[PDB]
Amino acid sequence: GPHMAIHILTEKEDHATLHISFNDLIKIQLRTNPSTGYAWNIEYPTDTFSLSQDTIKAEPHPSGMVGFPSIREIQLKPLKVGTTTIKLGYSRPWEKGKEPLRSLTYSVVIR
Ligand SMILES: [Cl-]
Repeated sequence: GPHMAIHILTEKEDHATLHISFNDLIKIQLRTNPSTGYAWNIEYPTDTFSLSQDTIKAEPHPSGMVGFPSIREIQLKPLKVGTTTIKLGYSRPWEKGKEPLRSLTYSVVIR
């Protein structure tokens, strides 16, 4: 085993189950388009993970348009061992009566 591992999750890993170690990190890396008012919202057990870093960054290419899309990166560090579900929804904050355009679900076992 390593000192620690960083596990990268993207849209493509929807419904994945990840087994990680106590001292590992999860990095969720998603594309996003802030110019539209949409953003990813994350739901996770706050007793089990700490938000180590949350970033939105403008992406270089394809230019294309040079600045679109953007990248959302959410890093989570285990606080406790256990089994968790992380859910993300891509939606508009103040929009009423609508479901997220896209939803992601990950199962994470911290052993
Ligand atoms: Cl976002």
